[PDB]
Amino acid sequence: GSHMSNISLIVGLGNPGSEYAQTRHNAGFWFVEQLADKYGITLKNDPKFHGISGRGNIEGHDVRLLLPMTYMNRSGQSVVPFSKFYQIAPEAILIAHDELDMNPGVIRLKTGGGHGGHNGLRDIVPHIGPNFHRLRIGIGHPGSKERVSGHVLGKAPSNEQSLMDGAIDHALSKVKLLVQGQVPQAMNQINAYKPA
Ligand SMILES: [Cl-]
Ligand SMILES: [Cl-]
Ligand SMILES: [Cl-]
Repeated sequence: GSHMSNISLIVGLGNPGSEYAQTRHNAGFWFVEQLADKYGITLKNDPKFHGISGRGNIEGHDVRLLLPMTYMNRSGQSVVPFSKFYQIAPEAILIAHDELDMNPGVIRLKTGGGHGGHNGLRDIVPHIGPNFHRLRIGIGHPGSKERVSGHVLGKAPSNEQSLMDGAIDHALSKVKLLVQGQVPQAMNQINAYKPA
């Protein structure tokens, strides 16, 4: 199983299909795919867990990566059985996701708390509880409740995409702290990021 708050499962939330790959609601996929490339973790088809998953070494630690292929609002139908089968406690899970309540170029590491209206997190918290870690990738304010769908399923303009990409790059540099269980120092170093 997992060991204490050494992160050993990193989930990226998003929707499958080329038509969703560049949308804001796939920010978690972007992070996890970049992380996988950084450390040479193969992301391969995982039909038993309704996902694409990988396993490999990050900085001396055995870590699994998971992209649910369920569609966003059914993400728990991948995350929950995956984490149960491998006996990964929530305290050893990091879930990367788009955050409507933060600006593009803002990124934060959070432990615990609610879904904040996120329809992927809403499918996960009921089953494993709230005590997993989150990489909240700011995607900006949607401007109204009605324009939320159009915002998260939007492809960001290049300025906003640059701001998100720089924040995600910063977070990739701090995963070494997370897999080593240095969650407080990672929180300090991630949350301090500024784009300019
Ligand atoms: Cl969705
Ligand atoms: Cl936060
Ligand atoms: Cl969160």
